[PDB]
Formats: sequence, C-alpha cells, structure tokens
Amino acid sequence: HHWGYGKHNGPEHWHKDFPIAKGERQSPVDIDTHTAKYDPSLKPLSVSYDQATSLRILNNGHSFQVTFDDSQDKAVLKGGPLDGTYRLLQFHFHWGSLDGQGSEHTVDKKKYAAELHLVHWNTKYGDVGKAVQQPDGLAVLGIFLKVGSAKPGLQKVVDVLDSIKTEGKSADFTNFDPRGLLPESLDYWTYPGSLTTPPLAECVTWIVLKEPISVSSEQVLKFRKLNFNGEGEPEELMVDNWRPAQPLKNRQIKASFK
Ligand SMILES: O=C(CCCCCCC(=O)Nc1ccccc1)NO
Ligand SMILES: [Zn+2]
Repeated sequence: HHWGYGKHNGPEHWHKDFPIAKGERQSPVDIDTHTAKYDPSLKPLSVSYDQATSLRILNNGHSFQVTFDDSQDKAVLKGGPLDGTYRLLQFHFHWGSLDGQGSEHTVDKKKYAAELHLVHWNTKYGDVGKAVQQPDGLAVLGIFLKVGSAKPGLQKVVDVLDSIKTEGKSADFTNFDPRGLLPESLDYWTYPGSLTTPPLAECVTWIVLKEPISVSSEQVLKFRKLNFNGEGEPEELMVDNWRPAQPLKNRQIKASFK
C-alpha cells in the first residue's frame, strides 16, 4: 500500500511505486574507508548556522523533523564539494530498535545507532520542489550517532518528543540552535546520491561526517517511543526507519581528509 519500513511496505517494495529505487545513484551506501580517495581539490566546508530560525517540530509518520525558515539566506551550507549556496530547510533522524543498527550510511559495513540528516537546497533553483528535480538540487549533511555520553544540544529535541508522539502531530520549536548537534571535526566523505525515502529522487550531494556525535541511551530511547501510526491506530513503534545500503554502481566516494 503506502510505503513504510514494514515487511509488506518496506525498502524492498519501494521500487514498484518508485522505479528509481534501482537507479544509478541511490542512497545510502556503504563507505569503504580504504577505497575512498582523498581529494585535495575539495574546498573547506562552510556551515553557517548562527542566524538559523527554527519553526516547528513534526512527526510525519516516517521520522520527526525540525523545520527552519528558508525564505532567506539565514542558515546555509557552502564550500566542500558544493558550488553555490544551500539553505537549511530541516533536519531529521533515522534510528534503530537496538543500538547496533539505525544508520543509513555505514562505514566499513559498521552501522551506527542513528543518523542525523541536515537537509539543504540549492538557492539557484528558487524552491525545494524545483531543487529536487535537479542533480545538484540538495546537499544533505549526514552525522552518525553512537550511544555513550549525552549530547546536551540534543536534549531540547528529546524533551518535546512526548508532544509529537503520533503521525501528524506538530509543535512550536523556536530558537533551537542546530550548531549544538555538530561534532568537533568537519572531516567528511562525499558522493552523489539520492533521497533515502520515496520518491528517492537522485538530487542529493551527500556530505557524511567522519566523526560521530555521542548521545545517551536515555536520549535514543526517547526516539524509540515515537509512533509511526496516527492517534487511535494500532501502536507501532517508530523504530528501524532506515533504508539499507544500496549498490555504489559507477560512483567514487571522495574524502576531505587523509
Ligand atoms: O532522503 C533523505 C534525506 C533528504 C530528505 C529530503 C527532504 C526534503 C524536504 O523536506 N522537502 C521535500 C522533499 C521532497 C520533495 C519536495 C520537498 N532522508 O530519508
Ligand atoms: Zn534522512
């Protein structure tokens, strides 16, 4: 029926509605660290989040997202492999039912407990809907989460999840600073790929940071209390909302570091 992460509607079914699922630049991928090539040409990345304006937090039935005002150049990503300016629209997470799975990208086949995606769109296309129709329309910053010490900058998110438990719920989420989600190092791998949910459009320059952030067990347990269902339907925990690694095909993953 409609897509999701279950046995009957999960990633192995998506190609019937979205044939690009078997396309030439699908995401996520396994990052083989010994095959990625250091690219001395890659320009230094620029994450400019000081004027970011968060708006709302939303359970969309597949993840939860924090949305930003992207009607002006307030929070932008530039540099790295990117040409031009990419505006932050929203961030969301993918996570597991257990700490050994949950990420979408893997590193030498290792799965992390979760993966944060900070979604940005190329301002030369004017709006996100036009950007998703372009091969360089989006830039997604991917950040792995491992379980250990708490991430203080994540706590304001986790504390409001009770208020968006089920699909369709949203809440006001102003003055949230996404800089509190970033690791120390901006070393990264990059490759051309796609959205990891339907419609799987092949419009993303992926920038995946090498350094994970640590979150606590209590923080990730609160992610796993969300529901895929809407208020009143059989309760199905929102866990394992990740797509597995797809074939690399004719792509090379580049590293910003030696
Ligand atoms: O695919 C991903 C990462 C990138 C997600 C892109 C979502 C962009 C968004 O919020 N707006 C949008 C999406 C599709 C079509 C039009 C707008 N994770 O699953
Ligand atoms: Zn995502």
